Amino acid sequence: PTAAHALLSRLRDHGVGKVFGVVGREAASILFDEVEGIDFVLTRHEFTAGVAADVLARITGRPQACWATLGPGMTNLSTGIATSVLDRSPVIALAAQSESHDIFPNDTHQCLDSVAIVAPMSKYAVELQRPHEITDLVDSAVNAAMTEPVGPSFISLPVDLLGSSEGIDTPNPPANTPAKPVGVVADGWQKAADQAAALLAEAKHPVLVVGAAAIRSGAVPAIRALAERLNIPVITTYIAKGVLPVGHELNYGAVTGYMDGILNFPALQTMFAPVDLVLTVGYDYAEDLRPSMWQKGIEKKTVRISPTVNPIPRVYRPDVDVVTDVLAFVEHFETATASFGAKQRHDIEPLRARIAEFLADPETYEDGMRVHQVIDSMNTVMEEAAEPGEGTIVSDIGFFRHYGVLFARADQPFGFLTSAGCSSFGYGIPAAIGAQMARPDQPTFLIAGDGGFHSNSSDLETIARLNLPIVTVVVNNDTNGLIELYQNIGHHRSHDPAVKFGGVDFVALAEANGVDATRATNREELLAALRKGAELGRPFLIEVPVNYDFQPGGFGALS
Amino acid sequence: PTAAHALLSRLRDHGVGKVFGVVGREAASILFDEVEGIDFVLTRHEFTAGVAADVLARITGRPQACWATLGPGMTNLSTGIATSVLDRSPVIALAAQSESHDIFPNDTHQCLDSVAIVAPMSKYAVELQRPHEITDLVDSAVNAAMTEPVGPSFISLPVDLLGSSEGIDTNPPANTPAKPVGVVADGWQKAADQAAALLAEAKHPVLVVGAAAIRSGAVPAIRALAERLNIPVITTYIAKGVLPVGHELNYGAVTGYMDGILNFPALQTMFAPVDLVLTVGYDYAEDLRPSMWQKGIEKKTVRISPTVNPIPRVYRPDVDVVTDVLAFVEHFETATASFGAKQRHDIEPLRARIAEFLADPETYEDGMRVHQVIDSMNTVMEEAAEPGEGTIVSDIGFFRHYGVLFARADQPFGFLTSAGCSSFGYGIPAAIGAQMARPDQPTFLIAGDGGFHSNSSDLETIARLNLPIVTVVVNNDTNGLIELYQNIGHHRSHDPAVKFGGVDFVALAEANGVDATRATNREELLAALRKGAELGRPFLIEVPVNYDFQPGGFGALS
Amino acid sequence: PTAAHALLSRLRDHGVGKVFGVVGREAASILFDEVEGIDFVLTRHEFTAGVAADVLARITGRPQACWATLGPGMTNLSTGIATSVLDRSPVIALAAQSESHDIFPNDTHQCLDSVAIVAPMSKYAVELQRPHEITDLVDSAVNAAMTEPVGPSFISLPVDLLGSSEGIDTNPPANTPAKPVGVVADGWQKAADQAAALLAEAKHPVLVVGAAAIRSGAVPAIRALAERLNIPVITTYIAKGVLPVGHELNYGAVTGYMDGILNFPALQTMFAPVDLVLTVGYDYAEDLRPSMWQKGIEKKTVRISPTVNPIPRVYRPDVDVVTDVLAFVEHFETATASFGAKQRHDIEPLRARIAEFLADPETYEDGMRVHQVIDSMNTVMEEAAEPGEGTIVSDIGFFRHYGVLFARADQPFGFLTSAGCSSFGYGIPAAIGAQMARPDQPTFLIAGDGGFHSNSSDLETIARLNLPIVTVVVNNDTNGLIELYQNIGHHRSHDPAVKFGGVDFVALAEANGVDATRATNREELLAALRKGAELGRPFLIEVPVNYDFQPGGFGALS
Ligand SMILES: Cc1ncc(C[n+]2csc(CCOP(=O)(O)OP(=O)(O)O)c2C)c(N)n1
Ligand SMILES: Cc1ncc(C[n+]2csc(CCOP(=O)(O)OP(=O)(O)O)c2C)c(N)n1
Ligand SMILES: Cc1ncc(C[n+]2csc(CCOP(=O)(O)OP(=O)(O)O)c2C)c(N)n1
Ligand SMILES: [Mg+2]
Ligand SMILES: [Mg+2]
Ligand SMILES: [Mg+2]
Repeated sequence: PTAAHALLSRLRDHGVGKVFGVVGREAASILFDEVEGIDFVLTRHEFTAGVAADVLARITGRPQACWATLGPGMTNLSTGIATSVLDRSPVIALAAQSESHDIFPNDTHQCLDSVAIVAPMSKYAVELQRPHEITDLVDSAVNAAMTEPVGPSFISLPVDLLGSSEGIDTPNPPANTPAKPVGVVADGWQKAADQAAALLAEAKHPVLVVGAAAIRSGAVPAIRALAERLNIPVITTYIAKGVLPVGHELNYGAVTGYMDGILNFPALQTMFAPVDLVLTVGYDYAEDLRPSMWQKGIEKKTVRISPTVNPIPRVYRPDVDVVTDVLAFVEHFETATASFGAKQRHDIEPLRARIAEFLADPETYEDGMRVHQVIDSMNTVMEEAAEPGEGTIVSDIGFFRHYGVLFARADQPFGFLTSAGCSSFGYGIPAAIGAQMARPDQPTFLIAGDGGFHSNSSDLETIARLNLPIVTVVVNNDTNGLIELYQNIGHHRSHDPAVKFGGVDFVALAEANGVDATRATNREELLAALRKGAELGRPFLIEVPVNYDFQPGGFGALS
Repeated sequence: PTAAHALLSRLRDHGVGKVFGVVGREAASILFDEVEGIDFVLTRHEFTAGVAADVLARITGRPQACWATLGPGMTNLSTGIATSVLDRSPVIALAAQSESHDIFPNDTHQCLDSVAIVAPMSKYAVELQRPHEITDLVDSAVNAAMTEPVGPSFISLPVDLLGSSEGIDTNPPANTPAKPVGVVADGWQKAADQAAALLAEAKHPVLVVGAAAIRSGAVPAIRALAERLNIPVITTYIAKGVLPVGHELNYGAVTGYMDGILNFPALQTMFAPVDLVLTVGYDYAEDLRPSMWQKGIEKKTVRISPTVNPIPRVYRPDVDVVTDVLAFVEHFETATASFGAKQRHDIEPLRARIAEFLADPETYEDGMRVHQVIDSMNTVMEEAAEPGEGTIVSDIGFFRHYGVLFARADQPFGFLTSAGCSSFGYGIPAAIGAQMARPDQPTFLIAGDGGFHSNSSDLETIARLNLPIVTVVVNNDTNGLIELYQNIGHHRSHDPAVKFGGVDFVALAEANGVDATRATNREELLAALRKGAELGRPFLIEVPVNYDFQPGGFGALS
Repeated sequence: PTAAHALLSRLRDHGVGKVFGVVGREAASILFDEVEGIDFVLTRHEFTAGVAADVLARITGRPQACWATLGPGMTNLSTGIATSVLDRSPVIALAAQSESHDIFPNDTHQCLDSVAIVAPMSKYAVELQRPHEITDLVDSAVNAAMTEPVGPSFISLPVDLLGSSEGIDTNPPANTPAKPVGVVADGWQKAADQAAALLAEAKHPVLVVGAAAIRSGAVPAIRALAERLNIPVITTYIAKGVLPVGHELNYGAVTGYMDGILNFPALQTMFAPVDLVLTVGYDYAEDLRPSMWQKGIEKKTVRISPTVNPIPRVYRPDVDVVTDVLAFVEHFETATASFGAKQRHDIEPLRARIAEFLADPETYEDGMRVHQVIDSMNTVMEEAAEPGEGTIVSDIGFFRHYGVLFARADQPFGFLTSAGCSSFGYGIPAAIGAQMARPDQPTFLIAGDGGFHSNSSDLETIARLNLPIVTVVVNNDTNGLIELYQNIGHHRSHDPAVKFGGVDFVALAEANGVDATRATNREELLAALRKGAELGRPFLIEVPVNYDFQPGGFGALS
């Protein structure tokens, strides 16, 4: 009865029922059957394990766990750890290490200084030294992971100590996992909130810019009630899409710095130009809705609300800074503004018309489909297949992703899932895995570009093996298209050796992995393939040839 | 004319003609056409780029370069960096970073503290701060990389500084070291003479040769020493081929798994009567450990390395000679010029056991056995290669230790695998690097289903570059090595940690534009190997295998 | 108009009027007259600068600043930074660095990797890279220093950039937090309520109060709670004085040395019948550890802190309230509003014992006893000081623990010592900081010969600033605490590790321009103290002492 047992048992005390990973030779010390109610989920690559855990933690709000072996195991996991640190999710990352008496980093076979490597990108990082302490290390790891900004905690596990029963006896203390993320709270935040209320009092066209920390705080219903009473528009970051329902009159959409260039439309100006008060509710610069994006048209005042002290005063100096829990802010604000009447909201119908026009695009293109037509087809079938307020569209990283941000349906919080802070290509499959496990009876669609999908396509076999009924659409232009865009922005020409691929047949790729698939080259074929996939009761992949036709000169907002 | 040009131009001065990588949004600052003579090689994942650079550097003995974007780019590359630090290769690893005025690690979009992450696994790690200094940073990175123990140097490149011409005026000589700079102790000559005196007294000495001897350029000299004094040469995994196949002093490679695989007292046969072990170019990371040769009688040891001993807790040689390996061997030649040849000890029972595995004529109900697969590969490699040429590459897994024991190596680095880092997925990138380094030689890759599929997407890269690599994927629907360890530790398995469903590697290969076939016995496999070797295009062969391992024979692993 | 001006002007925006330090060659880039309202305070050693800033910050509750040159300036300062990080104090530590283009750690003259060295002992550590950004770096430094656990932030300043005006134009509000930003867990009110229920069922609860309680502004509220429900108050070292001297609920301070010093079961008396320990503002660094209150019957514990518990291996409170201390007390007042007062437990045998030490009328054959020294200081402090005023500061050593038990404190931080870091030499800088923070109050310092002499040169600083600190040096020609530990460990002494020759601290003080005198008994000490306190100038009193300690009485020190 060993530290491996005490580890798994403590994870389970904190609510963990899955460990995602790839096990190495430390399997001599840990089987993963030692504790009832916690199971191992084997992936093809450690990145997939880390991202699956991150996303399951995002949707559940609870700590999750991933696992890798020593040396290159841990480095592979680290892109998953980086996802969690920048996207903000409470993940406990565990990795084996050389036997304790034999830890000579860069000299012992497969021995790296794991704590030193991972500490700069984590909330907490430690190496196990005395077997019975694994219980308290897991606790301190959860404590740090569950403190805003939420993130991963790392424990390195020498194989000998993992397999040792020394000092381990037969009654664990309470787990005490925080109910929601712990935050910081400034003395005088109430006064700061009252000052925000006095700015709202004077403002003609205020907006709420809502980030993910608002969702983690459990402040979505309260934010919606505030917005509906006062008629304040809600604009979101990528992953706060769906904090209001599709079709809500105050759902002004998500912002991406790519939107003007993709739409050939003055979208940032339409969204922000007449606004005089910006309330960034749960603001986090990592989500990449930056101040320069809303600094359009008239002079604005700003209110920051966050459970963290402002880490970027060089970039964002709010007029009023409210450092407190988002939900506590909103409840205090409701009281302070109870007597206020509703604003006249500003008009963004021209932007909505442009977006709708992209989605309805009936044209046939000689090349492949256009990504907006692809997403419109996914929206239609997602709306049919999901219960109201259910379903998840997942997006990998690429140019197409920002079409996702503009165009994808999101009918609940995290109804559109992508990596905002880290943005590693290959995110899509592990995120779909985590989303489908978190929402076992909801339809899960994934969209991925060819570049990023193939960076991590081997975990198609994991999808087959777990029998997760994800429907994947691969938009293929034999290019790292986003990168060709940047080549042209910077130098007004391409260089193919740095962005171009040959042909991959993703349909046949999927089927090699035991996932049924098909090709679709227009709206009719794509709708039929999506409807088949959604009813299949099994995973399904759809390859769609696309092209972009981008305007390099239209992307000045990215600077 | 920017820091992007000055960077590429400086890599070029140091002999670099290729940069492997995946380019991100730093493409706005660097195109990779700025300098004639340097081409970008685009991979599917940054790990492949790092490993291909590592292997190219190992075979050429010259610094090579790899490239990633900021954030997750850099962390993906880091497994490649880890490969180069533990396997010892001079790689210049480069990665973009957020704009300089906007570097707030873990707060800015995609922004990680790259230097802090990479420093503990590199020789040198720095962030560019003033554009014109990129030239001297590349020089300092080459310097630290080409100092033993050789390894990767890292430079982080803010996108704005990378695309800037501030302070760049329109170059000093490069002075690239021809071989790695080494550590030399005062009095190493005296230590070398004490080593000669132990050799005089010893009846059955052995030379245990590591890759550092190859880097030093000491292969012919070691061979002439060994031949004159009749001293057996035993190698690490990648020092296989320092003697030709069939040379009588070629006593084979060592691996900790050899007794369990052979079901034979192989370490005791190799080492029991030996009274003096000379570890020439010793490196613990290669995983030929002291406990493996400490069989039978007590032995004296001589360590020879261009580094100070980092592991006195594990290895305390009787004589420690800290110097360049070639310098040691030339001094030792003089000190031993008058010695009589030794009576070398007998390992024929081990040789017969290995030969018997290679000639195994049984048909199993399962699939093939891995020793039969490699026998077939050795046969075809000998047909297709000129003498002293050809590379067999191995990915990581249980099958890899069969490669150590059984795979043909007819030159230095004729059998390539990752000994220090041993990341699964190594195979494809290592075969790419190997084939580019030896453009007219046959390159065969053996990989397991577990590791192969961890990095199988760069099959497309092989098709795109049209490198005629022949890959054999030995598939048991399992992380086999790991099931073995489950059984060593607990005398049973647990499938959810090691078992996969079916992957059709034949169809996977063809999805990527690589012709492929399935082979289930020797006849089919020999034909597929011969078709692939003469194809003039990449080819893949999936072979079903099983291991049927005996957990109790693997005590040397602890 | 330069980054030096911008740095000082921004410190001034955050309320800073003094910068303590030693200036090196960066004086070519900063004079310290660029901004009216900020004066430089030159010390003899950088440790003194850091501690003075630390103590000024503790008493004022506002961020303070210290300064050192590159290289050894910065390493000398770092013991001050460590003081601030372990004692919890908001200090902005500033150190110069080599010119930016010439930063090569361990190669350039006086060039150390300052940020890497200080980062592990600070809230925030950064190197200036673009002159105009010094404004936002100061803000980020203040932000991180004024977040619990409060501590120091470090900015390294390359001398070229410090002296550059590039990008500085001729200003946003500073927004300095009035009290520390704290961590608050969702549900803390439910945990508070669960603590109220424990209080209801408890017969003998106690409040154990640490310094975080004082930073929160929670002293009046804690006093009102304790008096209404008749709950005794026990303190850490620097939380002495949260109740006036004489108050019936003032159960004194705890030190792990108290049993050995008093030769009495003091911890047993304090805690044996207690059934509920509320550690209000708990911080393990202060060194009141759970093993100290774990005496007699089983106890339940409530932790209240504006931090998540960093030490669950050592302390697992039955109820953990993570919130601001004042907020806790105010919610706790409400939940317990209708509760009946408790019967407080009896510790008169401990009070009687402490009072016995203070009144000890014997004149000993060798030196005075430290309890007699402190009794004398207490008597004169009470005469010299207005009610609720005065500070006694203690350096580190065996005598310091007599300070903890015996020294009078009639206000919060009326007894100051370093509880977290406990560097010897602390006394002088702490008294400088204390006297400057309380310019019209008497400030007495007690230090031992070992610690005092470790930092005695800053006597010149006290003379130069004309701060009327009265210092008492208790001299036994020994690092006495350490001789204690030699005996605890091995039951004997080893003099080469602990014994000094004679130092005439009277003559040493007068060499620095500070009047002084020797006192060897109560009469002489009282006369010297009363003179010192009315002198209007610094004064130093040397007292010979001895301990005659009993090694077996100190088992609580585990
Ligand atoms: C690990 C990693 N390396 C590099 C990048 C830069 N990058 C972002 S997305 C992407 C893929 C873009 O190609 P694709 O998925 O096909 O989408 P497309 O732009 O063609 O629409 C790349 C290379 C990245 N995001 N992550
Ligand atoms: C990055 C990384 N993660 C985990 C491991 C542990 N490990 C080593 S080899 C290997 C693959 C073993 O399976 P396979 O390639 O099929 O070879 P087999 O043992 O079945 O012959 C694994 C998972 C590893 N080497 N590298
Ligand atoms: C910087 C530092 N080094 C060493 C110590 C260990 N130590 C603590 S106090 C102290 C001084 C003890 O001597 P003294 O000041 O004369 O007081 P005494 O114990 O004699 O009463 C020493 C050496 C320390 N506290 N700080
Ligand atoms: Mg693409
Ligand atoms: Mg296998
Ligand atoms: Mg003393």
